[PDB]
Amino acid sequence: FNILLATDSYKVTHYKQYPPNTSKVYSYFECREYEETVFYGLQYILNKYLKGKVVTKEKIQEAKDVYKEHFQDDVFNEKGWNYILEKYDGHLPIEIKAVPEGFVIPRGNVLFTVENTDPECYWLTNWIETILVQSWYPITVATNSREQKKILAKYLLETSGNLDGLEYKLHDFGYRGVSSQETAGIGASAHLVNFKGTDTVAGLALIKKYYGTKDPVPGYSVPAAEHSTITAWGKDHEKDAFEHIVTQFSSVPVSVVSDSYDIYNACEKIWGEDLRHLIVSRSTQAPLIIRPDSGNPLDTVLKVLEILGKKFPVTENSKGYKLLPPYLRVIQGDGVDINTLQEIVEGMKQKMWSIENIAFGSGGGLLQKLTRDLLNCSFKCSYVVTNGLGINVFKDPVADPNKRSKKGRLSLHRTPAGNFVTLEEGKGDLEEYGQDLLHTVFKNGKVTKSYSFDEIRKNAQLNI
Amino acid sequence: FNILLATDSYKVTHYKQYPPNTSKVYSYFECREYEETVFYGLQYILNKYLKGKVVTKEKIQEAKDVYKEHFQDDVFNEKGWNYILEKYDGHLPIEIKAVPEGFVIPRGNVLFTVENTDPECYWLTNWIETILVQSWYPITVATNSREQKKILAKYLLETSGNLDGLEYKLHDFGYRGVSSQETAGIGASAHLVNFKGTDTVAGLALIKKYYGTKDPVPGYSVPAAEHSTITAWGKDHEKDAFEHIVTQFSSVPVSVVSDSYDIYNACEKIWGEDLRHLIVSRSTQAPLIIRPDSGNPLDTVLKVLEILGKKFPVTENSKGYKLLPPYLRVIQGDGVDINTLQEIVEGMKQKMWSIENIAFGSGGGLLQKLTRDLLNCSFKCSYVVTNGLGINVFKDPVADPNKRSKKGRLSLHRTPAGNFVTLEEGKGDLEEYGQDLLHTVFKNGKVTKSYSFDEIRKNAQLNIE
Ligand SMILES: CC(C)C(=O)N1CCC(c2ccc(NC(=O)n3cc4ccncc4c3)cc2)CC1
Ligand SMILES: CC(C)C(=O)N1CCC(c2ccc(NC(=O)n3cc4ccncc4c3)cc2)CC1
Repeated sequence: FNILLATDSYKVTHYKQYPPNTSKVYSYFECREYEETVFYGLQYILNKYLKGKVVTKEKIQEAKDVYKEHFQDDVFNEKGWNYILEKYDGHLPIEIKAVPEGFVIPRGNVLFTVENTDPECYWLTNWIETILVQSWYPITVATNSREQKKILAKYLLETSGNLDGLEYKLHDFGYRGVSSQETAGIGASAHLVNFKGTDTVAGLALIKKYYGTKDPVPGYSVPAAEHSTITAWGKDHEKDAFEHIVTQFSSVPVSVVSDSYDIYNACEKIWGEDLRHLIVSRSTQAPLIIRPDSGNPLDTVLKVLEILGKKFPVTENSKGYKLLPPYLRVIQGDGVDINTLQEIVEGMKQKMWSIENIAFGSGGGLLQKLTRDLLNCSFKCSYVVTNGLGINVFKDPVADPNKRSKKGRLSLHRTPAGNFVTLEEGKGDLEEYGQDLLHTVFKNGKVTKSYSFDEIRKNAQLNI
Repeated sequence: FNILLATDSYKVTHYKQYPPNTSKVYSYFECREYEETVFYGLQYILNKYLKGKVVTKEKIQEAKDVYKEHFQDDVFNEKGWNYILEKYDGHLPIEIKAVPEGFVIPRGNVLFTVENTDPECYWLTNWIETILVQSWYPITVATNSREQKKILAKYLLETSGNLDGLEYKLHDFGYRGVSSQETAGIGASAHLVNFKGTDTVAGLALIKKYYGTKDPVPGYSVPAAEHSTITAWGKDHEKDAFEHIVTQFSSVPVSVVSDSYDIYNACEKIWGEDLRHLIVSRSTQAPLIIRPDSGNPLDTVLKVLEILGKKFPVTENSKGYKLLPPYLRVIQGDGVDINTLQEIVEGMKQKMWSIENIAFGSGGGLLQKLTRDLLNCSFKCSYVVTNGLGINVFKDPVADPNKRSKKGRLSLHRTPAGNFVTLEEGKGDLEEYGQDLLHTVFKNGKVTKSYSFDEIRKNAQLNIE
């Protein structure tokens, strides 16, 4: 990895565009204007890409040769990069202050600030915008996953007496549906801020390396079938496949995809009749989890529950909701996103089925179908010092007041009512709102403050 | 990187689930029935993750330790992985056949197939499904980028009579808007299959390392401002900022973001009056490229062109469309996706503005706002050998006929009319169609066939002339 080649091309030309004699460029990140966001992922970026010796003579030469061909011109700041290499042993003279990871903050607040610590490196602040703005992704995955946790908690509380098993109710199925191996690890780790169930193995190693947990692993899974393991037996042998799989995993929970040919026949005739003796004999710690994977998600879930309810002994909870026996559960892992999850739990509640009967698997909906526009994650310059005079800088486009940015030196505070406020124009210097909530997390090539994954999870907890 | 830890967790348990006495598991990838897709990205995956010694005693031990805690159980095929390590020096006994990269294939056709070459490794075919299915991303980016090139080509030909500059008309602005550094490189490389303009520097190194070009670089850019380089001068000094920047880059094209405070004032009064003398003196090879970045994308483009048309000399080309002077152009780099791109070029055509006046910059629309669902990229088992007997396997869910998968051994052929057909149930073995278009690209840990990036670009070319 070469940080000199890890920016938007036009940033290579910016050192020539700032006002002459600029000694300081100060910038910030916010989720402009999903009312609250989970701040997560900056520590990964700081450790993997920004800390230590990130500049070498070879990296400078490599960048110089690439940019000369890419621009068909010599515009690369070889002198500027050589200065960092010689003066600081290739360590970045930058200071980053950030809100603690896992913190849940309302939209429109400063989340982190960046500034150069050497006047010669005024151009460095925004060079690293590209790599830091990629924080949008773990922030957005963690926020969207926590918003789904709120729906699940609300319905699980209403339909049962409690929140038992909430941490396992939304399982990450997103490994194949993301854009890369690196994205799979980042996104799966962001989902693990809120839940404990994942099939995206890449998330485990990232948490272990960059954050750390008291427990050996941050996420868990159970044995499960896929269409190839059912269909490989042949169309007329679906029962044989099911019998083999549940006998192989007789003492652990086992998820079995049941829609290869006819989900309704599989539930009523195969599970409900032919193999019923192998299911009713299972332990409460080893249920069969039936997996539909096609059709209208709500209609399919309700019909599967009706079928199972007529074949297996159903009880009524203390809240008056129907409950399958403890050796039998369902997982809906097709077409699940925050909208369909809400439609399904509401549809189940209206048909008097407890949410303890169901779990959800989400792939693309959880990890891929997200963009930087969802939370309006943005990085902007708010303060510069030119000719030794500090000026409050901002954009304010005529046609879009939503794109207006903050002015001057920023700080995050607690209001008298305990809410959050971002003070602009260095107003935090007046001791009216107490102490700034942002902490220095990076300074001059070193990570100065870090958080464990257990601390992040505690910070990200729901009030409920 | 550890391939034993690079699969969906449940795949760790599948070796115990397949029918006993299974010696072959054969699977395929298709973009299930954007009528045609660009096949691109498999070569990256083969080289980075699948080739050579991918199994070591240390990787087996690390996997075993993680899975014991992840499952709270000892389900992990240690014998199976040790076998590959001992018999094959950790090289995968898999054969992958694929259509050549850059090939444009209608939907619902086999694009690649995977099978184990050793009977003991029947479980390995689908172990690597997760890693191979990630090819959905470069295929989708390249396809969606090509569909935008079709729109631009149609409108550029209609309003100007030629395709000059088409390859620089859609610039990649997506580096910050993607989910990771790895995604940035893959996605940027996929867009470069169709165009030559990028700011996502990451794509250059990926192409150089995994594909290669005769030219020193596959993508190009020009100097451009950002809001920080304009706003840093202060609100009352936007004209000074503009003046400094166009003077610094007087001999090359320069893009200047002009909406920091009031895009319309910047166009009419700053560029159009105060600094007009610095614009009209510029070379045809060094235009000023005005960049709006807010407001309704179509209304803004149209209003910017109407302002510039009243401040600068406008000509009428041979097609009857208005053309700004050659030293002045516009780039719309906000809210651009395939739908808004079509809306802007149609809107411009209705107002009699040539498409030679505009370029587009696309970020999230080009590289992030895409999912595996767009082309229904899917990997499924179609053939198995159990007790020495080959059986055609498939799924066919009652509630969704669109999720039905293909049966048996597959092959891809040219039809007599020059279209494509996927033959199922090993029917390709009859010599009724020409040669199978799928070629072996990987076998037993070796990449057996590679394509250069120049070959991929040629294969992905549009028909237009
Ligand atoms: C009370 C209990 C039964 C409960 O609610 N639990 C919550 C749910 C939990 C669970 C259920 C299923 C799966 N895996 C699958 O169904 N797979 C993994 C996949 C990955 C990718 N594509 C498809 C997949 C199918 C894992 C954990 C068991 C405990
Ligand atoms: C006829 C000529 C003028 C033409 O059509 N060309 C096609 C367009 C080409 C070009 C125009 C602009 C930019 N870059 C920018 O505007 N930047 C890069 C960014 C990256 C991320 N975010 C915001 C950005 C703003 C690069 C190349 C010049 C030649």
